Amino acid sequence: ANTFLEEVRKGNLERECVEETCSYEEAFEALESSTATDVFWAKYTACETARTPRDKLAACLEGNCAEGLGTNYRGHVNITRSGIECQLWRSRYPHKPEINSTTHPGADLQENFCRNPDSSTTGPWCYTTDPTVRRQECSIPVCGQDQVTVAMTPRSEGSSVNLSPPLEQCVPDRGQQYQGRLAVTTHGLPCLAWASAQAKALSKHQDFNSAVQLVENFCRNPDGDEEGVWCYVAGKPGDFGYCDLNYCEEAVEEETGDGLDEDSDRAIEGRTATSEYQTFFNPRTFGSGEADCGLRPLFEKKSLEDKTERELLESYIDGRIVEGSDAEIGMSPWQVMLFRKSPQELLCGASLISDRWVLTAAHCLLYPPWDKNFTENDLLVRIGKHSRTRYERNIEKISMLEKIYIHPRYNWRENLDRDIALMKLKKPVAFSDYIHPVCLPDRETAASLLQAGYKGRVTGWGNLKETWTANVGKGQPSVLQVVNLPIVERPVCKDSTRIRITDNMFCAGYKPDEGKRGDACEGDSGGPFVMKSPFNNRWYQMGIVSWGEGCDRDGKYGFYTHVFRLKKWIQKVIDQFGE
Ligand SMILES: [Ca+2]
Ligand SMILES: [Ca+2]
Ligand SMILES: [Ca+2]
Ligand SMILES: [Ca+2]
Ligand SMILES: [Ca+2]
Ligand SMILES: [Ca+2]
Repeated sequence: ANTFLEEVRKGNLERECVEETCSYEEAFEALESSTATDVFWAKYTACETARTPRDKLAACLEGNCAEGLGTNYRGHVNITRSGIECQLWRSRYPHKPEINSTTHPGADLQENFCRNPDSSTTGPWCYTTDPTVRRQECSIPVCGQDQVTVAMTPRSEGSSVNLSPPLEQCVPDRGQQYQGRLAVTTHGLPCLAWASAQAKALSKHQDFNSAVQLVENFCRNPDGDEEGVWCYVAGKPGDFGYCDLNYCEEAVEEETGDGLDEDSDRAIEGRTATSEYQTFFNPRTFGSGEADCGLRPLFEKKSLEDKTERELLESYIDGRIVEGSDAEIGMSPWQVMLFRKSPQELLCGASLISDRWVLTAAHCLLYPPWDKNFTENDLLVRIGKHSRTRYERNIEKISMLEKIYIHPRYNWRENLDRDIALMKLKKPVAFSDYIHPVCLPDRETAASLLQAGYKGRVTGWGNLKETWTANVGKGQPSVLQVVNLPIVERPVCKDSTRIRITDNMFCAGYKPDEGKRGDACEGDSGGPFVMKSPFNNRWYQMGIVSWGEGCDRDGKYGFYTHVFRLKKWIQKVIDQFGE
């Protein structure tokens, strides 16, 4: 920066910049690259506190340690003060970082490592993967000293030495014959006695099993609910509440049929046996569309076989991966795009499972980290869509709703299991050949299909990836996505990620390859996992799209919430409107 004979000498970084005090033009010859000078000035903005010695400045530039407030950090440390795993700053889950290159580009926010662009006083910090914890300072070693920013106190798992373990075996029959003194709901609200007026009135009018033990006030399961035991409470009529227990991790897989012998070879097509749909709900209370659910009028009723229907056969050579293409119009009559009231913003997806009931993920209504809190007049639904940019009045309908029921056991803290939410249509949609509810299978039907070798059909518009993650380069495609996802068995599913595979979830997706990231993070928030049944000639919904692990880290599968256990729960809502 002086000694004009040194102006005959082209400036260097390590020379004029660190040790001397290089100008921006000196720094410029001293780095050439524009991004190099960008990072250079970001550091020097954060590294005036470490200008000298050269070790201080170099350690502040590199960022593999903590200097000053540590916003210059660029190391590998992905562990907070309390030890909660760091959230990737590209993934908006759990806590959506509005802080990126748009707000404070200098901090140069990395893949998963801690970052302090918004100048938190706690030192370098990272969004905690825990939804109950937004940020947290990390154990970032101080530049020039054997000191980390925070003493390492990881969140150790619960100690089993201080907890009294229950030695009761996990209750079968879904708590039908439970005898314990638990007379309060899952979260502690006490259940009324069955001798009370409302509980007795509900037992008299309902088809509650007599063999199921009807105790004074304890929550029971006389209707054969698969979600667990339950009870009614006083207040608004029809209120239902579970009473959580030591329920086993139960899946439809572990039941051995008494009619399907050991002859599993050469899958046999149904011999002129069209299944009579034994209706499970009453048409007066559940509404229309029950009997003829899940049939495309222009495809199955018109005898038109779609291109990718034959691709559901697992007998394909190695089951070659199917890429979702420009779908035919109206192949998904029950999918609904849930937009925000104003402005028109594609927020979530939902399933029109009946003529007056809509199933959507509870995440579409409440998630504390993203600050979403919805009322009745804050959302609109659009049913029968093919392209979002056009309102094709020729097919779709624009609707509002009138009531929404939140699943009581919605626990967003740990794993978003039981991601359940029901909605009632304010304006019933006139029947059409392009709109049709999808059937909800029973346990036996789902078990048969999983044992029938039919691959599922996953529908989505690609909003899942952009909602969960913020990668740039692949905007929203202009056509609907429909893919044939084979069912993944439980072992590879559990081994794929550290998130517990809860009792209400199963697997789906392709098997990933080395270097070739699959399409497991395609779809919409709150979407259904649809499958085809050659045994019933109809389509079924089995899973709800939950938070996918394929969006955060490479090579992950799809994990989705069980829905075939909802039937006994479903009645619990419709009697709230059938009284
Ligand atoms: Ca110089
Ligand atoms: Ca000089
Ligand atoms: Ca000069
Ligand atoms: Ca120079
Ligand atoms: Ca020099
Ligand atoms: Ca030197």
